[PDB]
Amino acid sequence: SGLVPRGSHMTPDFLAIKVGGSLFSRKDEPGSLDDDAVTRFARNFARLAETYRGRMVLISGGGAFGHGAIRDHDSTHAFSLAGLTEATFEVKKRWAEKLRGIGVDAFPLQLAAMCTLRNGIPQLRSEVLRDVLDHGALPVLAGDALFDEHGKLWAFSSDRVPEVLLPMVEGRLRVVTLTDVDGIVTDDTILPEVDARSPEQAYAALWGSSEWDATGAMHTKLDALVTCARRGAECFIMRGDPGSDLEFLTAPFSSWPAHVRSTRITTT
Amino acid sequence: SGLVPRGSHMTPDFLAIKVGGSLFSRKDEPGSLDDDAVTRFARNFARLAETYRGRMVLISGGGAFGHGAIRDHDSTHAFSLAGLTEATFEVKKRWAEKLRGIGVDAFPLQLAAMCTLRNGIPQLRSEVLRDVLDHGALPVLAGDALFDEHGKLWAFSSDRVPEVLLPMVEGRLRVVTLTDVDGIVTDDTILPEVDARSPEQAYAALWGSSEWDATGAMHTKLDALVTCARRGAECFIMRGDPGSDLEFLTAPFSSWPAHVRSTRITTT
Ligand SMILES: Nc1ncnc2c1ncn2[C@@H]1O[C@H](COP(=O)(O)OP(=O)(O)NP(=O)(O)O)[C@@H](O)[C@H]1O
Ligand SMILES: Nc1ncnc2c1ncn2[C@@H]1O[C@H](COP(=O)(O)OP(=O)(O)NP(=O)(O)O)[C@@H](O)[C@H]1O
Ligand SMILES: C[C@@H]1O[C@@H]1P(=O)(O)O
Ligand SMILES: C[C@@H]1O[C@@H]1P(=O)(O)O
Ligand SMILES: [Mg+2]
Ligand SMILES: [Mg+2]
Repeated sequence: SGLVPRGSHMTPDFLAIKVGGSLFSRKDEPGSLDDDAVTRFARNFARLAETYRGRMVLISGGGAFGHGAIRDHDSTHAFSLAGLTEATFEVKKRWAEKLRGIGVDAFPLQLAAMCTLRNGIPQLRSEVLRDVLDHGALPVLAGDALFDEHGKLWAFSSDRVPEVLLPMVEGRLRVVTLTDVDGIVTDDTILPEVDARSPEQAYAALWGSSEWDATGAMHTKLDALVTCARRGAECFIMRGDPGSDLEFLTAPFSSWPAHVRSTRITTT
Repeated sequence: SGLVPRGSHMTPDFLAIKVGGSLFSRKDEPGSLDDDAVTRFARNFARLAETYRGRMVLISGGGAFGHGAIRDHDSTHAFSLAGLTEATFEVKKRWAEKLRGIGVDAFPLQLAAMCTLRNGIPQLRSEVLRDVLDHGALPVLAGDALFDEHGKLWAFSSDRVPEVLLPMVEGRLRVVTLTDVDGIVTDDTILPEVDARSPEQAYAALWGSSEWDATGAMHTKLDALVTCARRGAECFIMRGDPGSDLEFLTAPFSSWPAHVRSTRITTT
């Protein structure tokens, strides 16, 4: 409804943290979950969750489950994808279950029950997300199989979940996507800043996976964050490490500790 | 929006079928699921689902999972109940997974992501249910842990899920609750008909469980169906049997086969 001050000096009002599947699950290993990694990440997320109570969502990568359930679905019945919803709910559960164990009010929410696709733009269609946050709880979210306006299912990566927050979050949204690289690498060298109004050089730098990636690797990652940033968010691609202290993610970007490697995406 | 003809001669426009946990899961046995029973029920539900495409929901009892996750939760943190949502999602998955296997477009939906409690009346708060049905799909639903307006979680039985349909379904709603008795037994003898405007004798007949029931056994069953029936639904309590042919549930109650035992609840 109003003028929002934004800048490297300002403190974010909302944290959307997305953790890559690959950081806790081996894609090509059915059912796999590094519990040690989950435990230790969960412990760092929980400290953030207490600071940002009702002002945070944790978004989980699909790992073996999500990439698995897309791999296997028959392409000739769009509806076989429905397995993906059951698959990514499994990962939300693991996080919530773990986070509650160390005192976080973590509640898993099924995105497919809350959000549809309407001309390719994901539409929040449930008031429950806003309510859970208002209650001071921590929504644990993930990618999903989403219905479009014609009833066809589409695989929707956890990377794009933050886009769903855009029309909902008042004030400063920060999106941090924890990944298995330090940021977008160009040339042996990571790009520190990307202007979301002209991300040309960032898109120019991406390479193709070894064919193993159902949700578009870095390209979908950049699409999502470029989309959020054009809508005001401060967005980051950085390496997730299960033991890494993340308290600085509550801090103005100006006052971030030394030698943190990231790619930041903003609409100057 | 208009005048709806209703009667024992008329054909229902919408089927809400609720199957008791006890019919496929042993409450006091953690994780248990009678696969044979699920397979065979699923097969009978699927024939209904094809007839009532986009005009049906399957509602699953919680069984070992749901009754288990309530049993175990610490009562002093209301938020421990969050386990119940992960628990009843497990059962929805099993049904959907099975139903899709024999060609049904079955999609599990998390009620807690769609519905809150507001002065004790469950409120549908997501447009997704209506949309999934409009797409011709079969929502697989269940009880859940639901947030109230103050942020406290409450255990919400599958038995009350039909109440959520009431403001949504145009025309004639039929609710069939498949259970482990033939109907409400009074006196050695089952009550054939209950007027939802004065259910006194029906409520008078209920006995207390052996203390083993977290969601109120027959009392919650009657509450839910009395609530639906006061709002126009035709409602039934009858014995679920996994091999029982259920094609007659699409038929006017007048033209139901011989010797079917049920208790019918209507607002004359
Ligand atoms: N210019 C680039 N800089 C960095 N990484 C890149 C670049 N281009 C492509 N990539 C690939 O993008 C990957 C990051 O996306 P991705 O593999 O999807 O990570 P994730 O989503 O965090 N985990 P998962 O989804 O389970 O694979 C890297 O591992 C690189 O292979
Ligand atoms: N007057 C009555 N007539 C029939 N059953 C009754 C009556 N009063 C109490 N009951 C109990 O109500 C039970 C039915 O509810 P319930 O045990 O909750 O069935 P369910 O919901 O279908 N399966 P589950 O929820 O897993 O136990 C019966 O098994 C009876 O013990
Ligand atoms: C939705 C499928 O799991 C993948 P992602 O969300 O990890 O991209
Ligand atoms: C919600 C808890 O599982 C029970 P019910 O839904 O089977 O009553
Ligand atoms: Mg990825
Ligand atoms: Mg019961």
